[PDB]
Amino acid sequence: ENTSENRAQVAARQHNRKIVEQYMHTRGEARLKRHLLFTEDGVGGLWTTDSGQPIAIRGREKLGEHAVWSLQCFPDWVWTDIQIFETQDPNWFWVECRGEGAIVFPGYPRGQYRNHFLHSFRFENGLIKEQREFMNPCEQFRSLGIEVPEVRRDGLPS
Amino acid sequence: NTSENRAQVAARQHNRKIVEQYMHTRGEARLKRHLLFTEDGVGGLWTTDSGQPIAIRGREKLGEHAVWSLQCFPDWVWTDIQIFETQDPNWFWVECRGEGAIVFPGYPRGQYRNHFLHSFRFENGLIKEQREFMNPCEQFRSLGIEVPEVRRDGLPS
Repeated sequence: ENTSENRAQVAARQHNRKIVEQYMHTRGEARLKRHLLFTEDGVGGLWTTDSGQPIAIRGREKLGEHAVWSLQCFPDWVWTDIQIFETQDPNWFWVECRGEGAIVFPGYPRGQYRNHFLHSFRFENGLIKEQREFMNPCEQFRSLGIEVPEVRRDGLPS
Repeated sequence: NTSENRAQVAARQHNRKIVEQYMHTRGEARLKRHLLFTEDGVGGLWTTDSGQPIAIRGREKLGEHAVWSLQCFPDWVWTDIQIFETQDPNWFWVECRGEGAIVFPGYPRGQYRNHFLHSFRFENGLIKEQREFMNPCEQFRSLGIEVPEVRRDGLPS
């Protein structure tokens, strides 16, 4: 149906998609202003940690501060193989991608970090209300030199 | 309102009920979930401690792995299930929780819970590729395996 309501959905989804595109392509010193893509009360961060709790960063200004820390610890980070998934909610997207770059955490030797990521992006009046990142924390351990725990899986078919 | 788009919309709806069936499969019904796949279908775990997938290739082999899964995870349930349709009528994502007893050889019995993202891609209305993404640290915990802590020194507050 070509109705004004349907057209409103399409328009919302198209604008929001451009914002997801911009986020995923933000690199270098532009990472210091990525927080401007969020609502004032917007939340961002890592949902897959070794603690099992999320590292959630609440609010535009707090997001800006993390950006400084991010840029120092992942100095040359790039996202690649970016695939964007629109959903039946014009305000909710998923992204599947890669990421790679040097990792520089105090306490560990400088390393090369690669991982596989899923990102969730929820929108409200055209800005990001909630971003969440899902990766394999084991691949981060490897990059930092931290021995990875191994699970034996006996009897698993082959 | 073309017949192509009517095709897509049908395909998408058909596929969605297969995703729903998969997510609601519990108990002894787990022994026939492999029936929802193409004969060449792949399923498995994409977030492992090795950094490579434990993929199970083929409808036959999937059926055989269900016997092992039913022994390892005897009372497993998915909950808080949110299905996401996409622009591709043959690609769905699901966010959910999962929990149950975990009963692996050589580890003490535990209670395992995790947050999951699932990817389902379809072909001729069956599942051609299923992939599961979770946090392996929570499986370590359930098995009594020590999980190391990453220190994040300058991380602000």
